[PDB]
Amino acid sequence: LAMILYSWLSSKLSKYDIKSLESDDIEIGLLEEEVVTVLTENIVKCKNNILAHRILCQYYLLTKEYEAALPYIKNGISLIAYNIKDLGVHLPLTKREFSLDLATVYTYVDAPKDHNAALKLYDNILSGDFSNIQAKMGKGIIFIERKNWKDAMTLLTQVHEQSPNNLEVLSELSWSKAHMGYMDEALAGLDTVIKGIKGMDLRSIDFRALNLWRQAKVYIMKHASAKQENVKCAFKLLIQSIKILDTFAPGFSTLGD
Repeated sequence: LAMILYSWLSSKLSKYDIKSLESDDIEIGLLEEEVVTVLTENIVKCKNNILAHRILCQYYLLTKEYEAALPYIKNGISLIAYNIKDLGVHLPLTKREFSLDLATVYTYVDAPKDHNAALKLYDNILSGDFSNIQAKMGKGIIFIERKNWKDAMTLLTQVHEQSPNNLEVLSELSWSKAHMGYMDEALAGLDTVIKGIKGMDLRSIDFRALNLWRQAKVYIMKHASAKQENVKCAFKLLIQSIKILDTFAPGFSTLGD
């Protein structure tokens, strides 16, 4: 457990200052790819430990490896319910976090399947916090999925007001705004949302393409309401999308539309 917690404290995701904490010029350091391996090796030795599970789940979720998180969370909750029965220990905040994590996994894992449960869960924990962003963004995405924009917008605005740092929310909001009928703001929001990414990561490119495609869709929604021009702009954005991703069907579909 020591090794696990220290490993996390040393981790890049972690908000702690490892240099200050202990206070060709290659720093005698712990490799990030070693953090995870430490976690994995040592949690197997710490199995039946609550904290280790929590922390591992957090790490895996922070890296968008949701599929890996689900079992560690599921098991994690089991510990809490088992640990309370004999020891009589209570850790409410932890349980609430775990459940939250489960909700997110249910939100992303397979697209629409476990959303309905995620919602019940989000509400279940939201009842306490009310202000919570991570949950409202969840509900947001769920509602964006369910073509239920009137709520998606209102939630997404409130979570966006907390963090213009995050582009996912800004894009999802812009989308929720476009579908609502404030198309210009959406179109503009996406434009920031495209440049702001500035990544070539495998997970970044398709997202650039995604927003590129979204902008186009909205650009057609602009054509919904005599001008012949903007559709042509949509065509350009799509062409870009197809050009960048090369495996991006919706680009070809829309460009086909």
